[PDB]
Amino acid sequence: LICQSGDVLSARYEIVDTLGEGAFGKVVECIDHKAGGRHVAVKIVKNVDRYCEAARSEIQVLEHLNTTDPNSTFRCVQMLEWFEHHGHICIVFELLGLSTYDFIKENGFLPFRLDHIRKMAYQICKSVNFLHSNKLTHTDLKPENILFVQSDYTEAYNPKIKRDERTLINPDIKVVDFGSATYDDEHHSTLVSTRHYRAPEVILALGWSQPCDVWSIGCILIEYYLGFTVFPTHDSKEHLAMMERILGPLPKHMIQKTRKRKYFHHDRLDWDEHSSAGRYVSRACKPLKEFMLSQDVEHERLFDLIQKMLEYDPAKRITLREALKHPFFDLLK
Ligand SMILES: CN1CCCN(C)C(=O)COc2cc(ccc2OC2CCOCC2)Nc2ncnc3[nH]cc(c23)C1
Ligand code: NA
Repeated sequence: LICQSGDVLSARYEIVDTLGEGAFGKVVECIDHKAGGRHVAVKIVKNVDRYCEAARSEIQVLEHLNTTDPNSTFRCVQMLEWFEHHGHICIVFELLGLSTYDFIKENGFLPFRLDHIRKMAYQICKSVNFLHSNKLTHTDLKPENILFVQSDYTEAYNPKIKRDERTLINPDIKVVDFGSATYDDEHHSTLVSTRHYRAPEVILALGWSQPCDVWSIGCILIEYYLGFTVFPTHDSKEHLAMMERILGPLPKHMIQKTRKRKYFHHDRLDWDEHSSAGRYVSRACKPLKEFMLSQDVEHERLFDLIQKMLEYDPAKRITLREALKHPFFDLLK
């Protein structure tokens, strides 16, 4: 399929733009003429072994969540319809704006303002708690999978970076991409999450469930506050070293129980802090509170919540039901 602007799918959907393209296929914006001209997003997924399972799985999850919550009141993306189409699976969603990643990137990796982080954090927690209440774990939370509802924006010239800068009119979000979401009673893949957002119990192959999402959210929130990913590595041992730099030592029981022995020596990470890699980690990462940009109470409150989300032991990690009551959110209520 070429999906030029102007092409039509299933009579009702007129393509107006391609929003993005990947190896899986593409995401297009369409006018849905059947529904009165509403614009929608259509994920057009190649119906081949490499991509089909995630498409079919997302469709099942979202059909369930749509039955449970037909008006989409918990900040989860609303799938409107799905269909078979000439060797592709097309999944039609409400149209959303750019991802939170996209926004930060287009703004030169400047971080979000704390007031917007508070609102976005609450909405992410509310959405994922809804999944947790329904025996689901998302497993792939990251900024790319949190989309702004609207991209409309105001623009001031910012003299400190010597250019115009956009501020969103509305920081409301939806959580997207339910292709990895897993029910409690379903097969759990050994490896889940995008590497930078992956919980320690996943890395150590200790078993995972809902708490691994809370770890990912902690990772997201600190990235919103700083503008950069806090664990920038593809190496598991280095990732654990970065964790230890930011958060202190791993709990001994987790190190003792893991079968991933290659990471450890005498039940400590097998890591030379003064090697070239160790020197890099020491400069790339710092103890969590040193990342704070202010000592204002509200910054302290955010960092308290982040620390609770980045608890190593998933049995001790804050739940999203508890997170929604955290004092950081008082200013919203
Ligand atoms: C269907 N959609 C989740 C699909 C899976 N997923 C997370 C991606 O494919 C990520 O990449 C894009 C998502 C996207 C639009 C464009 C994307 O392409 C990027 C753009 C930035 O430059 C890199 C390539 N989604 C959406 N946009 C607008 N409205 C939407 N409604 C629902 C979705 C969506 C979710
Ligand atoms: Na508050």
